[PDB]
Amino acid sequence: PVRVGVVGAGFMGGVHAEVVAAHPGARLEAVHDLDPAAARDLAERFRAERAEPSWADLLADPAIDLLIITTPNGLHHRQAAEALRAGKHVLVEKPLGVTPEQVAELVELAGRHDRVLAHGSNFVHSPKFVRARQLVADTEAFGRPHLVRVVFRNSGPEAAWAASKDLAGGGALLDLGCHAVELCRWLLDGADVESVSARLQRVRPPALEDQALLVMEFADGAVGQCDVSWVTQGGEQVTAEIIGTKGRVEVDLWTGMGLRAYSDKGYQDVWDPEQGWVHPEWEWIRASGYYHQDGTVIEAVGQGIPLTHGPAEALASARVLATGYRSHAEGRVLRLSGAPVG
Amino acid sequence: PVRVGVVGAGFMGGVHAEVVAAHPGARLEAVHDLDPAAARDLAERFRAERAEPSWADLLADPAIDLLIITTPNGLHHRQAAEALRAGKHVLVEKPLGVTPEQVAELVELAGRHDRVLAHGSNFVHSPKFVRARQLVADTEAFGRPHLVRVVFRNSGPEAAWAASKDLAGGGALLDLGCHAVELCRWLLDGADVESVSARLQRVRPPALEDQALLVMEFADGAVGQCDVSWVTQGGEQVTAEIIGTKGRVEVDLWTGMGLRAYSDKGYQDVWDPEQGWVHPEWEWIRASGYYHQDGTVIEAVGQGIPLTHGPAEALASARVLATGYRSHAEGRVLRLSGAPV
Amino acid sequence: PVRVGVVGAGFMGGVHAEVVAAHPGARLEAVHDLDPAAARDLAERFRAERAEPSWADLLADPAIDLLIITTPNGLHHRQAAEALRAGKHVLVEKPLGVTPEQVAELVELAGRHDRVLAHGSNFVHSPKFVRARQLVADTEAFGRPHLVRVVFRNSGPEAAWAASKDLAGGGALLDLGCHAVELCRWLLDGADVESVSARLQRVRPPALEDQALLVMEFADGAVGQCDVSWVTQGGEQVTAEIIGTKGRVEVDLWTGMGLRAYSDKGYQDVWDPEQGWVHPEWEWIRASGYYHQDGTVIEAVGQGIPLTHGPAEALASARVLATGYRSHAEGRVLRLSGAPVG
Amino acid sequence: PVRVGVVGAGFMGGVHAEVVAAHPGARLEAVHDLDPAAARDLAERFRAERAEPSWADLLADPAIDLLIITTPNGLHHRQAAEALRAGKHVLVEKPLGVTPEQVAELVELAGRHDRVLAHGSNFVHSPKFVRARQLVADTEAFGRPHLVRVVFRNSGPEAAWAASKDLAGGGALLDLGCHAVELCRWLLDGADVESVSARLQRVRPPALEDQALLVMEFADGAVGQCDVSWVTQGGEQVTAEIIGTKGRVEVDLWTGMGLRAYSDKGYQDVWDPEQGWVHPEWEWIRASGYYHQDGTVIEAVGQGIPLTHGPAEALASARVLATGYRSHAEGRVLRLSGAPV
Ligand SMILES: NC(=O)C1=CN([C@@H]2O[C@H](COP(=O)(O)OP(=O)(O)OC[C@H]3O[C@@H](n4cnc5c(N)ncnc54)[C@H](O)[C@@H]3O)[C@@H](O)[C@H]2O)C=CC1
Ligand SMILES: NC(=O)C1=CN([C@@H]2O[C@H](COP(=O)(O)OP(=O)(O)OC[C@H]3O[C@@H](n4cnc5c(N)ncnc54)[C@H](O)[C@@H]3O)[C@@H](O)[C@H]2O)C=CC1
Ligand SMILES: NC(=O)C1=CN([C@@H]2O[C@H](COP(=O)(O)OP(=O)(O)OC[C@H]3O[C@@H](n4cnc5c(N)ncnc54)[C@H](O)[C@@H]3O)[C@@H](O)[C@H]2O)C=CC1
Ligand SMILES: NC(=O)C1=CN([C@@H]2O[C@H](COP(=O)(O)OP(=O)(O)OC[C@H]3O[C@@H](n4cnc5c(N)ncnc54)[C@H](O)[C@@H]3O)[C@@H](O)[C@H]2O)C=CC1
Ligand SMILES: NC[C@H]1O[C@H](O[C@H]2[C@H](O)[C@@H](O[C@H]3O[C@H](CO)[C@@H](O)[C@H](O)[C@H]3O)[C@H](N)C[C@@H]2N)[C@H](O)[C@@H](O)[C@@H]1O
Ligand SMILES: NC[C@H]1O[C@H](O[C@H]2[C@H](O)[C@@H](O[C@H]3O[C@H](CO)[C@@H](O)[C@H](O)[C@H]3O)[C@H](N)C[C@@H]2N)[C@H](O)[C@@H](O)[C@@H]1O
Repeated sequence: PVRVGVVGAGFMGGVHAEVVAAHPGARLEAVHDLDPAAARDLAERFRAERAEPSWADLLADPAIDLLIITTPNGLHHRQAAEALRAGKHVLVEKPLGVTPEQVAELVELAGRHDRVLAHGSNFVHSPKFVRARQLVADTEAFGRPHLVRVVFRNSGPEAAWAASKDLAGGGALLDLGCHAVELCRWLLDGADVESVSARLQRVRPPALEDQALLVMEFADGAVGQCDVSWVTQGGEQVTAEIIGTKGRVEVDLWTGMGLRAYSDKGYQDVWDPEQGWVHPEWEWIRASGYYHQDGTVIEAVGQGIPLTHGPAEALASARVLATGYRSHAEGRVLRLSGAPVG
Repeated sequence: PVRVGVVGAGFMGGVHAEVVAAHPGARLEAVHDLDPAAARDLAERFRAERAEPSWADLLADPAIDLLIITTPNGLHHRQAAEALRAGKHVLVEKPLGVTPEQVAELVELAGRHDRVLAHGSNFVHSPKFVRARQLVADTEAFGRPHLVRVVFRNSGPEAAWAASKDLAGGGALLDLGCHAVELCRWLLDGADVESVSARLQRVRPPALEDQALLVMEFADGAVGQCDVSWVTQGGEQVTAEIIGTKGRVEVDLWTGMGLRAYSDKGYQDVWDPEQGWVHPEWEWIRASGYYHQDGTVIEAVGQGIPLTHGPAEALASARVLATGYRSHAEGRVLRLSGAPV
Repeated sequence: PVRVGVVGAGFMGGVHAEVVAAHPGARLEAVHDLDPAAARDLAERFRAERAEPSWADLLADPAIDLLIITTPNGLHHRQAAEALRAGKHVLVEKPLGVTPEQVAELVELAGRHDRVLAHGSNFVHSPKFVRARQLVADTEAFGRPHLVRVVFRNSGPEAAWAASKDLAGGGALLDLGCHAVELCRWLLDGADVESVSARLQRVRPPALEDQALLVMEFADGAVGQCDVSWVTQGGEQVTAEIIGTKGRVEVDLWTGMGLRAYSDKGYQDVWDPEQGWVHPEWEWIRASGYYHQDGTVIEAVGQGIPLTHGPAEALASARVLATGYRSHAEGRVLRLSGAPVG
Repeated sequence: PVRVGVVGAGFMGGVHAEVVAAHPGARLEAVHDLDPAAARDLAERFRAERAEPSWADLLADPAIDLLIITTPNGLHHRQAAEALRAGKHVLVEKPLGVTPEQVAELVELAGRHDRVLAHGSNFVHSPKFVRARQLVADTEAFGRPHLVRVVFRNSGPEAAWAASKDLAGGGALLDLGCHAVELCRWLLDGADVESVSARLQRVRPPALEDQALLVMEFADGAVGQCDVSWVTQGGEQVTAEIIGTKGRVEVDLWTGMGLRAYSDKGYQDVWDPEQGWVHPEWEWIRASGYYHQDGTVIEAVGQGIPLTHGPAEALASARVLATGYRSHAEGRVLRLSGAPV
């Protein structure tokens, strides 16, 4: 029975605490936050064994097998390292690190300490994204993939820390692009990136990028687009399309739930937009891949089943983003090494 | 740990076998079919303790707690009765019985032997339908519901038994209408039916009805339509809509998965239509309510949690359909008692 | 050059005045209203030769060839009769009459006076509805039609006269059902109705019906549903579906324009709903059939081209509705004669 | 009454012949093709005064006011120049020329002979695109536009000339991108392009580009994407999206007609895909802007109303594409001048 600690009792600590509490092979043992009242509230809401106010004590406790780190991006590296050095398995929310060297250091650490290190690429475990991938891999029907495009857009993160470079490590390219890049590479069966090209925008007034376009060229000829935004009103969008020589596949997460509703006022449990025509969500957590993700991690820890989607995939995506940031700066298409293609 | 037997190893025996194998609080203990090879196929597919070729032996086995009956409609009554008499809890695929009196007999019989009896109204446990019901029940936004329409259409059941009245008990109204009626009533929080009106069609050549429209009037003023069909090409359709004084809600099961795909050939695990633009399914079983339904039944048996959706609801729907059949015959709007309005 | 008079300078007088002013084979000659200022305003907005304040003078004027009657339903019969007796051709907005006998009287009148009588069934001239009909008539692909359903729903007519039985002649079944019935019969190539069954509701508090369902059985075996409503919020809906032994055809007028837009505030030229996700309209008048309709009528008058969709179709639909009203009262399925089927 | 000659009696000569025949202020006077039988087919189809087998005779005929040029891209320049020199007004299908200098030469040449020169940017006259532009321009609701994306994809041009560089002048970027670029600029009210960046692909075997992505940066901060493809099965796609600080607008031409149909066979007048679920078209020609475009040109010629969308816009787009081609070669983001950013 895998004894789990949640580190950061905010929004994603809550999502993970829910899926942990529901999983028969695990126990929600502890919740820790710098804000001890936020840890207590979440420990209560999901019936955790306890609130643990001390990081040091949490790490020394031999009753904890796995920590889930849901703190602000810029803390991920230090927290995960300390955790792995203390002997704990770790699931870290994306971004696993804020630079490829941060990520590489964690992977090497996890290997040295013989620990499972997993990162929070949940969409890659979304049942509807899994399906879409089988369809593209059905060569008879789809043929050879030549385009993949993944779009993540919303009206921007609300938490104050996501506005500072030291706490967030980057703007929209890092926050949403990490996911878009992973989904492109993974929809094409782990395709190798040969070049990266990107351009960033600052749409909101005075500074982190709040919208970006990043494009990858892959070994086989295919081209991937990642189009991400913190400045799109009207409801979060997560879509993908893949186009091959013979077929097409389209995926829609938030307006492909098969529910529509209309009201003047606004429905009680309905997000944003509030009023008028909306697309209410059912089982958003599962549809988004969190149950399957966390389940994989609980199994990897509980019985050394290797992860299907490892942290090496986080290194590859970190390299892509870092190169995207450079491509924007230099206004050219770059190899992952940083060299210009020409 | 609830020990489960599946009776009828065809399409729905397969669906229930999968959800049973996946449920931690249960064990797929046996599979039985008149065709012992089909039972063995399925027992293997889902790692059942055994294939049980003998109905008698299956019923006497004190290791089974619950049977799930996925045989042709006309057998449901006898099989469920024998099962309850043998001390087993029972989940019966819809229709629970072929007439209200068959259903009432089983409920009473389950009472006598102190057994859980459940019926396979899966859509009422569909996470997306549960959500749609909360939105309708959100009075400030939805206002008062005044219309509900549920549409079930497909190109018709392929099995030969579903073409015979003796084995099927009825045509599309009984087959698909039972679901549509339960969803209308349940979307409106168990609304009381005041009248029923229906017309049936025979579209494909010489005979059971192929297509039907059934309309309920409810106590509060709302009207429910159930529009069902065995003669609709182009992919199964399961949709609902609810309209209130202030809102609307629309529910779409099979073309509201957020996946589209195109090919000339046809994709390996994609149903019907085969070719051209299709809407592939993800997690169809869960989306359709089977995991939550069976879960409820496993919990009712395992730890005496009462069912949220009991077999009395199958009685209410059976009465509705029976009155719909009579409405069609007499060409008039009837009370459940059978009297004309 | 067909010289046209518009009678009733309200909403539909405005729609018709627009299409008349645009048509090269016609001239918007006069506009008449009991409210002479409403006639003047419309005469100006569309450059009519004049505002004609006198009905009698309008009818005696030998310079007018065709009157378009866009007054309240309950005036249609008397106005159209007087017009035809005076020697004028007439297009009457639906409902052409409020009972089958009103309609029959007008048809007989039009024949006696050798005049074109047309009624305002515009959807039957909607280019997208025309297409849908060819697809159903493509027997190879569609097979034999066995179901047709037409849905008209909105939040109800705003004009005061539509709330009185004397001025409106009926509630939603008459107002919206007339159109739904015509589209069902016409989508199936003028199919003969054998039985009618209907039920009406009064949803709004205290009285005319504000929602209805009417079902027709046709000669060939097919069944038609007309589902109409004055109590559906969230935007007007006009849809149809047809299902055959081999095929299906679906038509959507107001959410099948291929435009979507989102705003918090509301866009300047956008209807209802105002805010949030909307489906703005482009060329709604043409998409709805009014240009083609009126064009047919202008040609029938201008050069005795017979109407493709005649007033006999209004008699057939009037009979259907009248029988629907009776079916509701008696709670049974009736033949057009009024007899019960049994 | 504007007397019109159509030059090139293939697919677009057919489209323009239909809108010309239907326009009251014009007459379809002649149709000319290298294939005199194709010219005659079309002259008959649309009741043209005559089939004119001779280019020279067509140009000398003082009865023609306007020629519409619907020949292969590489001929546009020579044909339009000869036509303007012969005193005729000219509407040239896109691309107006194959290089910015070809386009600039024609504009200047039209000026010299005091002639209307128009190019076939039809989507910019599409009633639905015109509407989408008003919504974006509605500042209180939309706020400031910061993204525009236009997508044009199909399974590729079938004619052999469109596979040759000499006859086509370029691959998918020139063919489909010209439209996508004009729509981005025009949706943002004639926005000034500050930079261009593009990458091209060759998807189908050995060669002109099959698929491309071109991205503009605009003066105000907004970014435009043009995503074009000859290698997309499953039906032509023409869509756009615009996103502002407060709103979004989405435009869909071919799957936003409000018609769906299913058959196994295929419906008589339905394009591609043939079978299964399709989106049949109604009034495609009007929806695509051809009636309004040609109307504008007929009015410009007939009664000296200036064009709303002039050939200078074809120069701006030609510069963009030429810089996109260079961007792809050099693998960097370029100013229109050709300089790197
Ligand atoms: N996969 C996905 O879809 C999503 C991932 N995320 C990621 O999840 C992570 C957390 O996101 P949320 O929206 O922020 O939560 P958040 O802002 O709601 O809360 C973070 C919590 O961490 C606590 N905290 C801050 N620093 C701490 C420290 N050094 N030690 C212990 N506790 C600390 C705060 O008091 C707060 O309770 C982020 O890294 C973000 O990238 C966020 C949303 C969705
Ligand atoms: N909830 C839902 O959505 C659906 C429910 N159903 C229902 O499920 C039930 C089974 O339908 P399907 O699985 O489609 O049928 P099926 O034809 O796929 O299989 C029925 C099986 O029962 C076997 N059988 C026949 N007589 C038997 C006997 N005396 N004892 C044991 N087995 C016998 C047959 O050999 C066959 O394998 C029906 O009552 C039907 O109404 C069917 C489809 C969908
Ligand atoms: N085909 C279609 O889609 C539609 C048809 N309609 C129909 O069009 C007709 C008119 O509808 P609108 O919404 O009402 O216009 P409305 O209410 O806006 O105006 C009617 C006009 O008639 C004038 N008027 C009333 N009685 C008159 C009389 N005896 N003589 C001269 N003028 C008179 C009024 O002052 C007013 O200006 C109705 O019959 C309705 O059924 C209405 C909307 C859409
Ligand atoms: N606006 C739009 O949406 C579209 C525009 N186009 C454009 O329209 C133009 C024509 O394309 P399509 O009609 O698809 O071509 P097509 O291949 O259908 O026909 C072109 C015709 O020109 C004829 N021709 C060849 N050389 C000639 C000459 N020297 N003199 C006279 N005629 C000659 C050919 O025989 C052929 O009939 C192209 O410039 C293309 O870029 C094409 C498709 C869509
Ligand atoms: N206004 C709608 C929602 O906006 C925030 O939450 C969304 C999350 O932000 C969203 O995640 C995306 O957005 C976050 C902010 O950009 C990213 O840090 C994250 O990587 C991405 O998947 C989840 N998949 C869906 C959540 N509902 C907000 O935190 C929620 O409380 C709220 O329900
Ligand atoms: N709130 C949206 C609209 O509601 C009314 O107008 C609609 C009209 O009412 C609508 O017609 C339907 O509704 C009318 C009212 O029920 C019926 O009398 C008519 O037979 C039917 O086609 C038109 N086809 C489309 C019009 N936009 C209203 O008159 C308009 O000014 C307004 O644009």
